[PDB]
Amino acid sequence: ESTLGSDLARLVRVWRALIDHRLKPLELTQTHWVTLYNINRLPPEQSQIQLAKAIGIEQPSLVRTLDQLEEKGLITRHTSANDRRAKRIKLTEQSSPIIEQVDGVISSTRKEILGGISSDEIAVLSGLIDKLEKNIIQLQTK
Amino acid sequence: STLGSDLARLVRVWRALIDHRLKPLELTQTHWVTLYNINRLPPEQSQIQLAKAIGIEQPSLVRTLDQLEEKGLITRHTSANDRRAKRIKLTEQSSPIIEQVDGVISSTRKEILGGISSDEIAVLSGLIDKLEKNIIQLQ
DNA sequence: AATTATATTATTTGAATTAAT
DNA sequence: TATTAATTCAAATAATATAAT
Repeated sequence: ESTLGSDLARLVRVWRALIDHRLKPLELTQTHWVTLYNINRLPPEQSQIQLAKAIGIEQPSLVRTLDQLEEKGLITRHTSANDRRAKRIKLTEQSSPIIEQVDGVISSTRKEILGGISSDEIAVLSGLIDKLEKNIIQLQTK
Repeated sequence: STLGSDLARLVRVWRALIDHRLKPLELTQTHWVTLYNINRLPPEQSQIQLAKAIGIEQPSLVRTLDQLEEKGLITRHTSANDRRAKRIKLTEQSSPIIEQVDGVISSTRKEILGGISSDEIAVLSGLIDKLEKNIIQLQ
């Protein structure tokens, strides 16, 4: 009997565990390291809602995580000029050598994983993530 | 590429769509995931084994099995052979609840895969398998 | 040495709450 | 009023290191 959804959950859990264990020197929590990885790739003109959503945490959690990062000296929250409602999260100068080790390990770990399999598997696999995801979100609106 | 992150996303939205479909049952996601895995796996697959399939730590699974048991859905009994290893299985009373959860999950799995091709399905099932093993080789 | 429990110890959430547009 | 953010704070939720048979 088919168990594909559980097997994608498991796959992701083990992968995530590999990155966390390799970052164990930074003594950084999974939420914190995933959140930093995400702030760096996304623009400040993203809502905390989409950021929180981009990471896989809800909005009430992101703030606290960002409050934590604020007390670690790693981020700041600049209240906007044309949108006083919003705040554009920015990584602090002192964060580079940290963003640098999180990213290096995420990239390296990915390329390893995608280094013994074929281009066809990777491409066909790559496309579907986007197909399956689009389709599920479509049903979401029913 | 953000393949890792794009994949985690699909996992989140697959799970929440199931969670959406199962809402009138009023179980936390943790409860239905666990009930599913208890039914899906051999009863010899015991606490520590159970928790990996569920994804979560065994003490936290200790909390869940207590709640599920107080609700009368599961039995935790001493194996007649060993006095520290326990049998976990569903009650007759959880019979309609699991047909519910299992039905949403299987229908969801069958509908999600749709418009995707047979050779496309074959690769995702086969790649996952490989990648997990690659990840198990690293470590 | 293994299989299940506790116990702090901490985060994750869900419910209104503030605030601007 | 109706909208979209950001936030916050009691009570669930799980985790980490720690037990007990």
